[PDB]
Amino acid sequence: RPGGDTIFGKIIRKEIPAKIIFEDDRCLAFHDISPQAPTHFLVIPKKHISQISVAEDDDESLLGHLMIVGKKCAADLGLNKGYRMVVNEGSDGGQSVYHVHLHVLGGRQMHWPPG
Amino acid sequence: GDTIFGKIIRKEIPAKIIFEDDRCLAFHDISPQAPTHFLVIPKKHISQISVAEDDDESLLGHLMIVGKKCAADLGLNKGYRMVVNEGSDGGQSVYHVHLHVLGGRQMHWPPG
Ligand SMILES: O=c1ccn([C@@H]2O[C@H](COP(=O)(O)O)[C@@H](O)[C@H]2O)c(=O)[nH]1
Repeated sequence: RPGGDTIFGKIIRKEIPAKIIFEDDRCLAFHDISPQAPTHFLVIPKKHISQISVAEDDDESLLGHLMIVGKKCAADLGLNKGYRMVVNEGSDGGQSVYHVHLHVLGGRQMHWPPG
Repeated sequence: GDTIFGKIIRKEIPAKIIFEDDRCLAFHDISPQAPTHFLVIPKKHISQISVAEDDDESLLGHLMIVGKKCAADLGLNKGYRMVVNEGSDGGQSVYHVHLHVLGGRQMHWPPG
């Protein structure tokens, strides 16, 4: 089972259902099960990386691709007033799934500080 | 149009610089929202993430790798939050794309 057995690894392999927005060879975008904004989705690599603090230098293009796919999906979902992208790292970040992912939140005014 | 982050990149006004290379700059946020709060910005003037090009992919990823290395160097061993704001709903404050890195306290949910 390539990609590991976190819930996101299993979503990648279609073993657990998700509401998928976009998929390519490098990543997957799907709606968050506990949305914190009217639109709230995740962009995740298909390659398993546990957290950003252990990403390798050669992962740069992949991490950037998450953001490019994030902004394209946001446009496709009509978030024309904007949105916020978030990565939660470790305990102080509140990370709860150790498979790297980018949150994209919009459809309402986001506030400052960002948590 | 130029921004205050352009002035910072050009060293025209001061900032507490953490790291620099040929394509990005990391510096402490002047209005910190956590005990550690810094920015990583590209030297290329991309005004907002919504207009970033496909060719910008590795540059954007570079901001994140530089961010995580700076976070480690600044002792954020318990973790942190990375943020990119887009547009008015995103609360984007400067139209030069920038990665926020916040830590040194528990970050909360929702993220604004
Ligand atoms: O089956 C799952 C499990 C988690 N999540 C979402 O993944 C995120 C995990 O938390 P964090 O690691 O991003 O803090 C949360 O927003 C949570 O709702 C899902 O969408 N589906």
